[PDB]
Amino acid sequence: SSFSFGGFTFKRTSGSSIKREEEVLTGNLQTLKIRVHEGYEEFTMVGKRATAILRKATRRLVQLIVSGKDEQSIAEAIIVAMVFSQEDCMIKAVRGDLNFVNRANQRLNPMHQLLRHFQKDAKVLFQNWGIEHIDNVMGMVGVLPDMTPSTEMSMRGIRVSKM
Repeated sequence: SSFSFGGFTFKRTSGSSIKREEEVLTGNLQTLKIRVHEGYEEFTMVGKRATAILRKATRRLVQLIVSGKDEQSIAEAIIVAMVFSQEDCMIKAVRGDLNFVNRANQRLNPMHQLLRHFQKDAKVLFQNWGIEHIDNVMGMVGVLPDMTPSTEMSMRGIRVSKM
C-alpha cells in the first residue's frame, strides 16, 4: 500500500487505519470536510531531495525524523508531513486575509489545498506547531521554526538526521 503526496512516496511499515469523513475548523473558522485516517501508523516518506520516517496517531504527528539535501528540501518534507498528519494546529494555522479553501467544488482535495497554502509560506505553520526541549540522541538535531539547527530545542516531534 504505497501512495504519493506532495512529491513524496509514502509506504506504510506498521499499523492500520480506517477512514472517517470529518469536518474541521481552520484559524479563519472555515469548515473543511477531510478524509481522516484513524489508527496509529508508521511510514517511510521518499522524495527526490528528502526522506523521512513518520510516526503518527489519529490527527496527531508523534515523530518525524527527516534527512535531505539541504534546509529547503527538509522544510518541504516537514510541511508535507505536517499537512498529512491532519493535526488541529496545522488546520488552525490556516488564517487571515484571502487564506480560504475553495470548497464550492466538493470533488476537489482540501488536503492538496492545505498543502498549496503551507508551501507558499510555512511561517504561521511552523510558529503555531509548538516547540519542545530535546533529548541526547547524537546525529539527530532539533530544528527551530526558522529552520536553525538546535541541540536544546525543536519543533514538537521533529528531528533532523545527517544525510
